[PDB]
Amino acid sequence: KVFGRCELAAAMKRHGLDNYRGYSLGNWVCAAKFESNFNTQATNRNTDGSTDYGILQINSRWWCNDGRTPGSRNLCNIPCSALLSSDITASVNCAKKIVSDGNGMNAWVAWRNRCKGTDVQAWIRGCRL
Ligand code: NA
Repeated sequence: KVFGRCELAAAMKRHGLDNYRGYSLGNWVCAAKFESNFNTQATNRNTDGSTDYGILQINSRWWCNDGRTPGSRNLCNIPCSALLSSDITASVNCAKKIVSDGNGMNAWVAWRNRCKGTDVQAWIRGCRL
């Protein structure tokens, strides 16, 4: 599922991401835009042989099981395919653990490089939230 911008903002807010670990909703929306283009089905291979999955590009090296990332962890205790669902529950719940891991939203490289330090409230402008 490819979410609309305000559609995703509303879902992320419902699931408790607005201000989670002090990150305002626009940070999360911006991150999703640049990680996945708002597409739950996005997958991307990494150089270490892990893959990033879903709307927030969650990595199989640590967070989910995809059966082809030897020596990896599964800290969200989910198959990585769960992160591709049109239902973003699993992705959100797992993102909460990630952003609590120590480095905050710097875990999302597109957030770091394209959202951090920018006017991220623009990403929710016009949304009835
Ligand atoms: Na894994």
